[PDB]
Amino acid sequence: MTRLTVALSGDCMVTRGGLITSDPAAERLRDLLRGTDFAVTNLEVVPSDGRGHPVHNAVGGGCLIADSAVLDEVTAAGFSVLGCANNHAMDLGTEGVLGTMDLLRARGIPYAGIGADLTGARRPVYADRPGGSLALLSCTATFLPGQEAADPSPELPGRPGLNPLRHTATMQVTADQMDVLRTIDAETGLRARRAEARALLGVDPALLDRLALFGTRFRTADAPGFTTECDPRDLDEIARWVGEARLRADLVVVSVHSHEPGPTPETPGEFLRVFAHRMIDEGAHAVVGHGPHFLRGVELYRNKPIFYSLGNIVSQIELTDRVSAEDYAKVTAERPLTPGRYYDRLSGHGTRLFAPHRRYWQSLVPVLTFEDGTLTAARLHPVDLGFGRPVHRRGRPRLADRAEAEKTLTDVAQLSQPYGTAIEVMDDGTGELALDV
Amino acid sequence: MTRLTVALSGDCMVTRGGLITSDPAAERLRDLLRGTDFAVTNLEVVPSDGRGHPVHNAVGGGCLIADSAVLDEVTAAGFSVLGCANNHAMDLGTEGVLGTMDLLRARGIPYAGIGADLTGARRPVYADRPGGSLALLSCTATFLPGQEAADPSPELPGRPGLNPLRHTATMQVTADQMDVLRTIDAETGLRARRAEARALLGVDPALLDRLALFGTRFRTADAPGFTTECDPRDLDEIARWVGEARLRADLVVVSVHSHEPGPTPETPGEFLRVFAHRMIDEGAHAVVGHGPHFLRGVELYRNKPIFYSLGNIVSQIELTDRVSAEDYAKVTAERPLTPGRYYDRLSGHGTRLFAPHRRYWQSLVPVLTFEDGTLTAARLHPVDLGFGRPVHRRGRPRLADRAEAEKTLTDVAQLSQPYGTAIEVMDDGTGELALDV
Amino acid sequence: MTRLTVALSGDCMVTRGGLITSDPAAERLRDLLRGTDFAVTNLEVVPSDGRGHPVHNAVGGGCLIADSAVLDEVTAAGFSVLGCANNHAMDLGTEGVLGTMDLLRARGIPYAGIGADLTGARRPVYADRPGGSLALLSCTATFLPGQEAADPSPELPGRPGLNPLRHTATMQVTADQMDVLRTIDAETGLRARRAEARALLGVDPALLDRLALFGTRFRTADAPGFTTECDPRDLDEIARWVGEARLRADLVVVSVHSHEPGPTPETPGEFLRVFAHRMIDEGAHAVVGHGPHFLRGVELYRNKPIFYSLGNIVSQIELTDRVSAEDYAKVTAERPLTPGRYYDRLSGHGTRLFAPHRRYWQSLVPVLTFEDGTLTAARLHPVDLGFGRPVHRRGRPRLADRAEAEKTLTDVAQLSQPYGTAIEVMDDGTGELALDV
Ligand SMILES: [Ca+2]
Ligand SMILES: [Ca+2]
Ligand SMILES: [Ca+2]
Repeated sequence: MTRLTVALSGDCMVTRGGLITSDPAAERLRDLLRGTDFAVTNLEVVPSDGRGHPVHNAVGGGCLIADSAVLDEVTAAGFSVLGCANNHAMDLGTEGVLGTMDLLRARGIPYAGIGADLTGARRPVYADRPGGSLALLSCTATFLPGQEAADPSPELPGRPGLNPLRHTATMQVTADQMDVLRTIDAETGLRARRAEARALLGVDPALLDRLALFGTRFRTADAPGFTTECDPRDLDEIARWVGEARLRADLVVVSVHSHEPGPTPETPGEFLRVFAHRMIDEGAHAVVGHGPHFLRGVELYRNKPIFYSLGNIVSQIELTDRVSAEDYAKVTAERPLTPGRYYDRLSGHGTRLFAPHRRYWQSLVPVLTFEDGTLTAARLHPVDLGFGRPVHRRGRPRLADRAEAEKTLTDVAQLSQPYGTAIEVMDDGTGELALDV
Repeated sequence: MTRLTVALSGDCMVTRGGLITSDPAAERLRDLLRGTDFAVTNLEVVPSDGRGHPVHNAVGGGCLIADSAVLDEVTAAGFSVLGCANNHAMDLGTEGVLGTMDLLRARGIPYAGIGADLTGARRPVYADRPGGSLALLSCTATFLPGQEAADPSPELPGRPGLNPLRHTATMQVTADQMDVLRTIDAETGLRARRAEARALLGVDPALLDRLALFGTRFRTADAPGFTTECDPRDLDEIARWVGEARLRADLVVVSVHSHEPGPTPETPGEFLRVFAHRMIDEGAHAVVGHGPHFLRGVELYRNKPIFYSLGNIVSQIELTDRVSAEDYAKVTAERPLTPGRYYDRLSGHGTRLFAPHRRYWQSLVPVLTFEDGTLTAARLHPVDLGFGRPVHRRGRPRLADRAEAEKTLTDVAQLSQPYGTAIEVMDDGTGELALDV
Repeated sequence: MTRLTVALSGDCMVTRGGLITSDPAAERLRDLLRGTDFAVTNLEVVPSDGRGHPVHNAVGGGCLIADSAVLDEVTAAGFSVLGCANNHAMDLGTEGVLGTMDLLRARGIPYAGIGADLTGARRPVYADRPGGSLALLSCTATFLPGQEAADPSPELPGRPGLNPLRHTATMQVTADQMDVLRTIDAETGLRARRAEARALLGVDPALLDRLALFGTRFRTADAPGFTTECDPRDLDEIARWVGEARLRADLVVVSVHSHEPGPTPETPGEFLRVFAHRMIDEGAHAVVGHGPHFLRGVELYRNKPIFYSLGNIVSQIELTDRVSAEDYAKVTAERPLTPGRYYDRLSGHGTRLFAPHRRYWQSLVPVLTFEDGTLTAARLHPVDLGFGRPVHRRGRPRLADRAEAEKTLTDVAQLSQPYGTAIEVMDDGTGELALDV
């Protein structure tokens, strides 16, 4: 029997050194990560190779660029396989993502989710260890249009970028609501501005009894509703690569970045659940989600775990030394601002954004044990990111103390209850999933 | 008195050599262009410096990339000042636009509308001749988000790109229609998916009695309607650069690319009219529009001409040798396709798109005469692009014959009548604007 | 509680290897430096990246250029954060300072005080350690005009250089002395040579009842005097960066290079005292001065220490292997000179300059202990640089023996008495400041 352990974690938004402090609880986290066969995280920052140019990314909270020396903080902490597909990997454009891959390869760090072309971004990376091998696939459902990689044609090269999981939303409305929408379209003169497109394309492209108005899809249904669905091409392409990786490694882990919420902020979008189920149907041993910056529930599906969101494992956005002009413009200034003052005014001196809420400063590191591909243990290690501490101290991870760990483990159990997930709890505040195996 | 002549033209979508054929009407066009002090066109193609990667641009009709030798076709034909801000300048990304500027500078071709940063894209270019100087400013209202250039910050460099003229549209709806829109928002569960944004930002960002639903702005009014307005920052920045250029050149020409229609396809958007009036208020001597691929009206405002659209002066999209994989994917294929077959199937063997309509194959070259900044003549030269000819022959310009020129001059007069523009007509089918000077 | 130790030191003018000798007192110094969380020094030499060209710097004692391998001597000795703003950082011009930053970054050495532009030179550097973080800011009040860095404009790049603290001197003279100065100006014909400047600028620029003659500022006062004041822009910009750094690190240290004397050589200029007080008012935890090559007093201000001058920690000017032609020209030669003979004749075989005076060969290394930003200890370690030894042996640091340390500690106490500073003295000749905490 082959026995392999895998640590999982969420967003690694690292911008400073000294990631692991002298706190014994922080050193114990590093010992935990180093003790596993593979430790996975999501690199939610662009290590600067000097190459590239800042992109306009206000919806993502601004640019997230750091000195490349943060990569040594990541590996020294114990992380050894990096997922890179997310809404910040392209913060320095195509040249930036080329520089990131150069930096990662020169340091010997296995990574997936970005590439010089679409195939390269979709490929798994194979991390080989003496005890066995892990294949990591990384994709993101949250990114700016055009940032996805592209494969070459016979005449033109590809385009560097990220591995995409696109998705569409459809608004279910009643026939009465539907008629008003088409009435607004005609009476406002909006339909009159598509008159040329009717001659060009042959018919009004707004008639799909489906309907495209305002860039949104409307569908007549009995009761109002809201549905989301994966892009069939991305879903079937990513699923195909999972089947490929299953033949070439002991363990297949799919990492998926997704900000989009379900009916509630605690809930993943329905398309993300269909995606996660598809990955395990294709042979993946675990699905690790991230994006929201807080924890979501844990689902066991066909005896494999789905972590819909592990939050942040490092959170140092407000310590960024590199703020672009477009980010500075989101804040009205009388005189030029410095990065720290810009982030302090962006939040209203910490009264808004993520600072005042505890859910944004708790994290979780699951440690999974597999024996011949069968999950035999899933230990849960709550992580404290320092809620309420000064801005320069919070965001660095440590194993939470007993009292904080119990509160976090309670939250995870409550978030996981709709999936039927049960948890055993240890005296130290750690826990593990009840497995049907 | 200083006397200066300026030829204007629309989109130059050149992908092949032999731009000026041996046809005497084509050679006469080159003689006309060469005979002026300045000849302006809009470079609607990316000259390939080998650098860059194709971007996803399906809304613009695909990528538009050509051998850099087409630049010698452009200058040999008589064009001497290039506007470069449009929806295709970024078809090879930021590296492509850096390569384009390298190619243009190495050939000594003055250009505006793109730059290594936003200031560089906004700057006028000064074309100095023995008789005097012309300042060209170039901006585009049609481009993919993020393609605009960016200026540096203290910490981060800028971003190469185009000079933008952004604009917003607002839907005027009745209070009854407004209430249904907010009812759809709440009943579909759409408002429930913004619950986290209410805690983060402080309030529902959909409440501006203005309203943002579906990514569109809705405003309660007495009668349904549709309005557009320039981005105040772009308008005031571009206007500022026009005032700067007026102090440094005899003539200031503003070239603006705009696909967006008004109430009718023949009509420019209201924001474009406000922009054009603003440019002349600031000191511009002419405003030349392009984008739609057909002609629009001509307006005289404060004794200066506004050409809302001069159509295409060269139209060789279907002869492109460089089709990207994402463009190929817009066409369903059984076996791999070649560019010519791809463009033939993209249009349904020429039954759709621009091929079957005459308005897409007529053009116009105005020749303006200024004396000490006063417009003293505005001659109109209709151009034939070869409607109905084989795909490899159509798209090259020549002075239209008498019968075709008269039809085109009639169209221009009809399109210009709502502005009060009158035209004198010559025996050869050319004409000129009736000037109040 | 976070507990952090910081070693401070003065000018590091290192040009040779073997910085730490086999002497046990030298090895004990390295053990002391290595034992702290952060050890700061001022790099008073240009590590040669092969780039640059020697500048004319006779006022600073000539060029100070060394093999880049001296950087390994600096870090192996225990120094871990480098201040680089001083009157020698630009000895190889802008290319030299670019090469220095390349050399420092490739070796992983944190540094501040120089940059590719003014912002980069003003920024703090953040040194992160397991126990906490230190922010270092570095500026110089002594440099050749034009050597300060410059920030970019929209049209032009910045200029690499140093972080400046400019300052002006004003001569207070009586009205009788004032009238003679204006009489000399008119009667010598000096005022007649500004006749064109009166037409150009509008008025005589020598009339500010202030007065600018001979490039000096004169002001009428009741009694003759002499005052100095910081450049308000540099003071307010540096103060702003201190407030920024206070939000992002546990400790903020400001290092300021200043040759200028006060009323006495032992005294700092009044502008330097105002600067140091301003830094602590803004949140700095320590101010470390250097420049004079001898010790100055120590001030406690708002329970934070100000070391107006720690002298030299390494002094190997006369061992430089790289003497420029302009430096050689300061010495009259019959035949070409070698560096050692040039430095021996520059001093008159050691009868002039710094060789014969003991104050130039004593140094001091304070070791500060902070607990949550509160200074809880400030130990003083006298350093011996080998006064009276051969030129090739003197300049390397070691902990002074008991007798020499007591003499140095006495000097420091006497220099610090005007500030109210008291010292406790240990049996070994070390000491510490009496803290009001
Ligand atoms: Ca994210
Ligand atoms: Ca276009
Ligand atoms: Ca000095």
